[PDB]
Formats: sequence, C-alpha cells, structure tokens
Amino acid sequence: GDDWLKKSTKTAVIQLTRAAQTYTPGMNPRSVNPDGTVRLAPPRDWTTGFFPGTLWYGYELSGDKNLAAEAKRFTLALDTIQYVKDTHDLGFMLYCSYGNAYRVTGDKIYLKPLENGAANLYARFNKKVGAIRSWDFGHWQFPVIIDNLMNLEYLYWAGKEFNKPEWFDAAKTHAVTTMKNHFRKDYSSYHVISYDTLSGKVLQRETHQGLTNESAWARGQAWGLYGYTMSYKDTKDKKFIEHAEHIAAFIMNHPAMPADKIPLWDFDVHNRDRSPRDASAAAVIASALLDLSTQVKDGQKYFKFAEDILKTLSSDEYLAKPGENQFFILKHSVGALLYNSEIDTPLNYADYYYLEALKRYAEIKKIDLKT
Repeated sequence: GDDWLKKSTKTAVIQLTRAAQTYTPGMNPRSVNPDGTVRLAPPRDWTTGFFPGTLWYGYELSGDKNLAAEAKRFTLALDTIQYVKDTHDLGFMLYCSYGNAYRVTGDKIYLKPLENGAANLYARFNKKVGAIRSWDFGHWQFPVIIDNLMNLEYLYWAGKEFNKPEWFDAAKTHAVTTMKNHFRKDYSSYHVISYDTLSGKVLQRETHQGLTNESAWARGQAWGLYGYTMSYKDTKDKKFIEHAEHIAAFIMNHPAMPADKIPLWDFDVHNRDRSPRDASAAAVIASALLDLSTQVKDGQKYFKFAEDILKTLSSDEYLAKPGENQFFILKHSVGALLYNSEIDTPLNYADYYYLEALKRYAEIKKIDLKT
C-alpha cells in the first residue's frame, strides 16, 4: 500500500510549515549541531539554496499555497548569489532555489538572477581542461570534484533558456571529461581530480570527504549516478545513460550496500555493521534511480531499489516526527566524517532530494498527495 508515502508527505508539510515560520529568510536551516542548536546557512554557504528548494517541492506535493508563499520569501532572500563568482555551487545555491521557483511559477522576478548566475557559472569552465573549476582555494591548480556534476543541470537549462549554446556545450563537455577521469575501472568514483590548467592533463586523483584517495565516498557515488542520469535527461546522449547504468550496478550490487539500502558513509570502511549511515546519499540515489527507471529499456529493478530506499527513509528510524528534529524532515546524514563535521545529523540537502524522490515516485505511480 501507499500509506507510508501519504503519511510521510503529511509530516513533511508540517515540518516545512513550522520551519518557514521559525527560520529567517537569508539564514537557512542547514544541520543540527552536537549541542542541539541549528547551524544556519547564509547566502555564501553552499547549502543555502536547499531549504527554499524543499519548500517549492513541499508546495508541489501538497498544493499548500502557504508553502508557495514561504518558498517565494526564502528564495528572494538569496538575490545576492547572482553576483558570486568563486564557486561551482551556483547550481545547488541558485538553481535549487530560483530555478525551482521559476519552473513552478513562471514569474519573471526569478529570471534575471538566474541569467546572471549562469554566466558566472559558465565563466568557471576552462576550455583547455574541458571542465568547470570547482573552487579557487587551496593548493590545487585546478580542482574538479564529483559534486560538480550536479551543478551542470543549471547550465543545461540556462543554455537552452537564454539561447547560449556554449553554456549547454560546456556543461556537456564537463560531463564527458568527468566520465573519463573521475571513474575507476569498477565505476567507483574519486572525489577530486586535479588538472593542469594549460595542458588539461590529470595531475592528481584524490579524496576530499571520503575515507581514502582510493575509496568510494557514498554521497560522491550518488552525485555521479545522479549527474549522469540528469545529463542523459538533458542531452539525450546515450553515453551518459550507459554510464549511469554502470554506476547503478556498482552501487546496487555493492557488497557493502546494507540490507536496508541506506549506504555507509563510505562504501570501503572496514566496520560495516557499526559505520554511520548517510541518509543524504540514499536520498540522492533514490531520486536518481527513479528518473533512471523511466529512461532505460527495463527500469523495474531501479524503481524497486528506489522504492525500498524510500520506505526505509520514511520509517521511524529516518523520518522525524512532526515538530521534532528542529523541523528537518530526515535524520542520519553525514557531512564530512574525517573532519568531525556534521556526523549523524539532519542536513538540508537530504530533505531536498528526499522530497524530490517522493515527487518522482508519486508521478510514476500517479498518486495524488494534495492536502
């Protein structure tokens, strides 16, 4: 039956309603600190766009006009991000917020900030490397992280919306370059590839938030799966769907994939029974597998795996009770374990991708979740 989905949606709507009443636009809820207080994400924070995005998704699921009003308020507080030049994360920041806003409402107030942001994101693409530079800090000449695949969605959309084929082509080139260099022979991914800015040659292959340079950081594996599923959706290049299916098999068949399908924070840890799980990785995987299931020849195995993840995420173990968890929807994500950062806490992006997955699932099943 579908009762789990209906009650989870009801709970999500309550949580979002209370969150939007409690937090202040421009200081978005991010995670819960060890002392129980809430870590907030100002406009410079890479996660700042997720909460308004989650509000848009809550509105789409429920039809609740209050959630649309709150989504507008929390979105427009992020106006300054259209001037940010130093990061690939403009997709997570602006496209999850303003991008969803414009898709849902068609209101032109959202459009110019999107156009300005897209030009700034494209400016980070280096033609000689064939990729967007992820960040500007630290010792790397030209670091590109697996997470940067997610930020391509913004450019595919903007290239079409604004008649800027080089923006679209740059995103596609980034996906092709990453497909070659970020993946090991078993279809696991590295976190960071560092390039030579002039020659485009690979200089280093290393982790940032995983266990080791050689390891399979779970959220990174999820960003890869999603990145190629979405790149297929937006470009229709069969190389991307083939790559997505190879990644999906690596993930789904992995010896360290737990019975309940919520990944360990890194697939290569030795302590499988007691290793912290990462709900955010599970949510990203579920959302991606649902889209993959509609794109491929026989998608049932992908749909079923995503459904099983969603049932686990929607259980008492993962889904906050109404009014609890500082109004976050899910529990048990891991931000950066080796940094002692955000270990076993709700995270705003876990909630965003979880509601995205619920919306995709409900669309496939034709389930009405309107209040």
